[PDB]
Amino acid sequence: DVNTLTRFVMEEGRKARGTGELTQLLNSLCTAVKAISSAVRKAGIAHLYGIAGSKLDVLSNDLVMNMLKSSFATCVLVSEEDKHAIIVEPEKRGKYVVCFDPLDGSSNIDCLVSVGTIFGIYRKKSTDEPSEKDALQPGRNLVAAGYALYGSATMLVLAMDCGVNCFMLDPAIGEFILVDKDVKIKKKGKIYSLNEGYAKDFDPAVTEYIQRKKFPPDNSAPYGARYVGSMVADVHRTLVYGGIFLYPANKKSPNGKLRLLYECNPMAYVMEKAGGMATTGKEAVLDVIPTDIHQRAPVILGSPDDVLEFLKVYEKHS
Amino acid sequence: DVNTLTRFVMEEGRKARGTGELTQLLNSLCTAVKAISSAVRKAGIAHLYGIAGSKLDVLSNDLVMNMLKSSFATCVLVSEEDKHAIIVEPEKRGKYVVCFDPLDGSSNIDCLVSVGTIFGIYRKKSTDEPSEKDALQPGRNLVAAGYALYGSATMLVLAMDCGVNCFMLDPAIGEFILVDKDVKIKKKGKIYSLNEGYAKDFDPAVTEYIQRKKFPPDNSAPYGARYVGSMVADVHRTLVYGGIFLYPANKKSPNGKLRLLYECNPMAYVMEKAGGMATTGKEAVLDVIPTDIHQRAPVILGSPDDVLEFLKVYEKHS
Amino acid sequence: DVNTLTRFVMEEGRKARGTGELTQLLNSLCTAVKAISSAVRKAGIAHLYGIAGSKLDVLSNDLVMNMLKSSFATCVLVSEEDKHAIIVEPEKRGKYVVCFDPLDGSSNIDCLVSVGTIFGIYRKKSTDEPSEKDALQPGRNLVAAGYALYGSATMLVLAMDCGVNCFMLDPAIGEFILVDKDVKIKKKGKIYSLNEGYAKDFDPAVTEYIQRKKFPPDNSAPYGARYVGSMVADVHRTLVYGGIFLYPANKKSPNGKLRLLYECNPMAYVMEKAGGMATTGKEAVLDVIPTDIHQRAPVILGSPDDVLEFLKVYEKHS
Amino acid sequence: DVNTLTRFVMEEGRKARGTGELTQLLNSLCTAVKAISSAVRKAGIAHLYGIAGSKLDVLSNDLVMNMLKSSFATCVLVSEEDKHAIIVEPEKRGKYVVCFDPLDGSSNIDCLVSVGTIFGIYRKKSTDEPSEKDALQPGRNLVAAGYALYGSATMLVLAMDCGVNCFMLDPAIGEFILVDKDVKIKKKGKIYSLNEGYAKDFDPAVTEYIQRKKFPPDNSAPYGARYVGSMVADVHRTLVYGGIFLYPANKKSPNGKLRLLYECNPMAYVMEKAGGMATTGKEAVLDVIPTDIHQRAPVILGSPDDVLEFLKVYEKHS
Ligand SMILES: COc1cc(-c2cccc(N)c2)c2oc(NS(=O)(=O)c3cc(Cl)ccc3Cl)nc2c1
Ligand SMILES: COc1cc(-c2cccc(N)c2)c2oc(NS(=O)(=O)c3cc(Cl)ccc3Cl)nc2c1
Ligand SMILES: COc1cc(-c2cccc(N)c2)c2oc(NS(=O)(=O)c3cc(Cl)ccc3Cl)nc2c1
Ligand SMILES: COc1cc(-c2cccc(N)c2)c2oc(NS(=O)(=O)c3cc(Cl)ccc3Cl)nc2c1
Repeated sequence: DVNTLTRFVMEEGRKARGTGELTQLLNSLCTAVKAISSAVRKAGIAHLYGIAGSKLDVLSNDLVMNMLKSSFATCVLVSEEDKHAIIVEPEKRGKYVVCFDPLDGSSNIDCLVSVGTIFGIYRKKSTDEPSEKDALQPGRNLVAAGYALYGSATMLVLAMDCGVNCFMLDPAIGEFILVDKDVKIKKKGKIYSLNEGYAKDFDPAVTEYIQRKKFPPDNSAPYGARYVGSMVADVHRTLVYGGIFLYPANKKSPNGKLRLLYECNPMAYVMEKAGGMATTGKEAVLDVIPTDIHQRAPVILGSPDDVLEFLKVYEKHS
Repeated sequence: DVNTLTRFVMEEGRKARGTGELTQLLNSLCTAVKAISSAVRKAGIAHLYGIAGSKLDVLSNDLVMNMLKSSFATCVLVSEEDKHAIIVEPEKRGKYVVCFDPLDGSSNIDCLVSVGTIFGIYRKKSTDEPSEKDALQPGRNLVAAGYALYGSATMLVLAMDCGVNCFMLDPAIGEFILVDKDVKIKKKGKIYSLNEGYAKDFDPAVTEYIQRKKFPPDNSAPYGARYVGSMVADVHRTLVYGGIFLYPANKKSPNGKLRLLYECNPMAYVMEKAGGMATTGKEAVLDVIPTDIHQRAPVILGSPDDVLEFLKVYEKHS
Repeated sequence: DVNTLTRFVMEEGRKARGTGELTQLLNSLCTAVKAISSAVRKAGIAHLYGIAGSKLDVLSNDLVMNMLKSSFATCVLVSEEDKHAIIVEPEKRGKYVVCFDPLDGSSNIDCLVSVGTIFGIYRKKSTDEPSEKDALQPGRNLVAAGYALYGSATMLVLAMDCGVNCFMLDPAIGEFILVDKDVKIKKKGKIYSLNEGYAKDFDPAVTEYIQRKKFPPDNSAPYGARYVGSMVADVHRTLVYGGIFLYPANKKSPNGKLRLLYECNPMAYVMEKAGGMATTGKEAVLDVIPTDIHQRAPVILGSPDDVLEFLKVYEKHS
Repeated sequence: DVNTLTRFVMEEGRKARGTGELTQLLNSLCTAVKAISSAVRKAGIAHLYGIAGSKLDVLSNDLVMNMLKSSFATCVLVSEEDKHAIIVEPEKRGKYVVCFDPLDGSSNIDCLVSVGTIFGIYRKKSTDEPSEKDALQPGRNLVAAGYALYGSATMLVLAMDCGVNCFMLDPAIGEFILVDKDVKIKKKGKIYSLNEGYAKDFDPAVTEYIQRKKFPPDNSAPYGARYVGSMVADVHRTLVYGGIFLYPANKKSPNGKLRLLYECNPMAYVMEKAGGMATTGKEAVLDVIPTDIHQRAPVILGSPDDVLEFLKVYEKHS
């Protein structure tokens, strides 16, 4: 028997007997993304091109942002869209907190390459007035999360304590359908993805995890150099065919490029529920403690071996 | 002053004062697409998942077929699905042979990695009954070509005499609007793409060109990798932003991969009309003669320069 | 601000500190309706004309149905499309009997006429192995009922205890947005409606009331005879402007021709919760104690003024 | 086989051997009707009511227009929504003049009732610079015409030389599927149609015809009454179910109510062409000589036999 995303959140919701906030949250959440696909595949582009007579990295926010402030179950909402933090209003408050990237893969969409909404639904901790500090928290506290990847199709994977369930998106009616009941990532990939363009800047470490795949020892067989561009786009695929996403340190900074607050943590939290790791290099992406709500971070994620085989190397040159 | 594909391939019709067999290929084909275009976002997935009780790599094949078997401007069509020649019916005879790669990078859709639809439009020469041969012509005689990119959005590219333009699929009115006029790529891009996993079967003419990007000879910023995996998607970015795609020989068979008539042939064309070159290495693509509708070949195309730098590094090992 | 149907259901649900069976309930209906429209508007229509290579009274039903067993809150269901009462299975069963017309207009849909779906939500009172007996209930024992409409656009009105509320269906994302709050109704209207030709069997009041409008005794602006014939559309109209709707008695049966449990029971519970009136002519509809689930009844309704106006005459002929 | 509105006319175009404005004309229109289609089902109603962070007539009029002129097929454009007439710029000219009622059902599109579009097409008559004088022409003079009704579906009924052919919208891909290959109306109909409140301002004739059916002169089945008000919503329903359409003079005045050029003559051409009858009860609708745009008229239409009855009874009260 079937199950719409907007419903299993009702069931589990009952199943736990809380406030209801989280519910509206998800359903708020959900509808926010259905409203971004519409703009994602260029909605009525017809009008803005002259089919009657007489800007995307924005709607995607101007929507979610609103969907939650207005959701009524929020206090402090972060985002790779505002240098400073947004604080819900006295009337529109709720005991939850949200971090997120409204649309990763952004500018790389001119070439219609796949993008998607990423997010972290952490929980507030004190009676102190909510504030940007509320977000400042370690991945693990995460009370739920997941992301929406609008690519070939419009899949939105959800990631709660009860695991992770794949809810495809029949766009013909306007509702998600559960398609991949409670997941878990394969054991060993046979694909490794990391932009290999800045190899010069790659420490020796990385160097060989790429040179022990291309010219593996056990005279096995060479993984793939696949890597699209957007994280949302790769990560996922990696949790399907299995594999490994590498995005480490170099010239720029030791903390690499990628953001911790919203682009990392979330995912790190999905690999870990599907049974995958997520070491930062010296520890776990989900354990690290936040300084600035835009803090940067390095991340390696993928199957158990494609990171234990990894971590193994990384130390050798340490 | 707004315009839709139909109208486009409508207008050019007049200037030419013809017979109506091109404008009805193009049209009748634009339709089969919007369909695959809705069959990919998992149109009505619900219905087949429980909602009321009780395939692409295929559902798509048809759509072009039947839509072409009934255009009447077709004589004999070939596909990445039906082996020998689909020899059109006496009643639906046309003066053009279509060579199409229905759904590209399809088998990698479970992952929602964008995908496209490739297609080359030629014309019969002989007088003799229509068979595989009538479609054994080289992409230099092509009179029409392009493809559709089923990604974050949907864009199709229509190449022919005059030039190249892209149309956007406003999913709210099933129509394709030309978004850019007579587009051309850049001279020397900053991107390279190819499965860098078979680096260990690679042939030198290429093992230099690679070390020739990550570690350029004049301390100038290194380019950037990226290789979505499903061609159509990859090639496209290579267009919009410019750069170089490569899918060379190795040890699979210097036949390499990518299909001639309906994968390489058309892609070279477009490229070649937007100011680029698409070479096999030992000669430009749109020359290489066709023996069997299923002949492969290795192709490197895009921003002319890279293609050139490349074409160069080649000989240094010949 | 901004509201949907699915989150308004949630906000009431919250404020009511309920059990969680209703909110889930109405969420399983909403869904089925949403999946219906796509069919009414001939979704996979051309696919039928083999564009790729190749009965609604039911499907709808089948939907509201199934999705309704699956809402985990039902024990007995009844429709204009299922002879005997349909008893839910042990597991799934839930404290809410529901009745409904899977789609009123079905027949003359060949004119592509405005149609819909009705639904009477009764809470089971007695206590035994769920059987129609409970389905055997009058309109006033209800806690929810109403409808959704198929016409120019898609609207799903929902009236309970709190009030009427209309939710439009955005074809871009698939969700119902609140279009007009606590929908009330004109004390009077200038629009009466009914099957004008059956004046052959018009019991005095009727034929009279008729000529009480066509030619008003007080020289008033003669009413409009807008008869659509297909409940939904008809009814709904009245709510937006006002007037009077009737499907009277005669040689047909001293009891209309519209079943009572799911075609007058709900609709009544709406005309009433909006500020209007409903009647059988002798008595008030909702106050009828239903015998055979498929019993009928004459139904008069619309703005008060007009009803009681008629009603009066009903006595001048008693 | 299959058929799309576009490929129904592109086929017709070939044989025809004409210019191509017509094809471009219709096509451009076809698209114009799709453009509105979405709009009708309140395509973005989610954005206008808040979901982001913050009247239909003119839009539907704006449309058709900016594309008709932009179809390089027009010249003199008449419309129910522009005082006089609009004269295509000198540069975007054509030969065919077009009369269309952008959207009918506008002062009744609150209750959401079925509203559609009707249109006629005359080929320029004067070598004189495009003015209304030009558009002034008899309905017979019509080169083409037809309509599309936004009902349970967005169907299209196109009237041409051939006959009349229908098209139902598949809002998933976006096309007009040929559904009922060329139609004709019944010989006998059993459903009369009209606003019977204007019963006080009816002339004895029109009056008595309602009488012979309200109560047969030969007690065989007593005709059924229907009437949505909306011009298209009915004539159509008439064409599928046999019946008769009346809207003669009354209190307004002995001339009519419905505009000739676009709310009659087209529907007139349609009725006849398919295979029925048309009259003003003063002479064949179309044949009427124009004396100005908004020129109303008395209109009886539908099935021969019934359009025919009315007549013997019309030359009676005379
Ligand atoms: C009908 O849908 C309902 C009913 C109840 C609920 C709770 C207590 C008593 C009663 N009668 C109902 C819910 O509680 C919650 N709590 S929640 O924080 O939103 C939540 C949502 C989910 Cl995805 C998973 C766990 C939790 Cl913790 N959701 C509900 C949804
Ligand atoms: C397939 O697309 C085509 C091909 C030809 C066309 C005309 C002459 C010779 C050849 N080879 C083709 C057309 O001519 C026309 N002429 S037209 O004025 O628009 C037209 C449209 C229609 Cl609805 C019916 C009759 C006529 Cl008259 N449309 C064409 C569309
Ligand atoms: C509806 O608009 C028209 C009118 C005519 C057409 C042709 C001959 C005479 C006249 N009077 C009209 C067309 O011919 C064609 N020929 S065609 O083979 O489809 C074609 C399409 C295109 Cl992209 C470019 C060149 C050619 Cl060759 N299309 C037409 C469209
Ligand atoms: C959105 O998630 C929630 C939370 C709670 C709920 C109820 C009590 C305590 C707490 N903490 C939560 C709900 O109660 C209900 N009750 S209900 O039966 O579904 C309901 C729905 C509606 Cl339209 C109107 C009245 C009622 Cl009676 N729905 C809930 C949904």
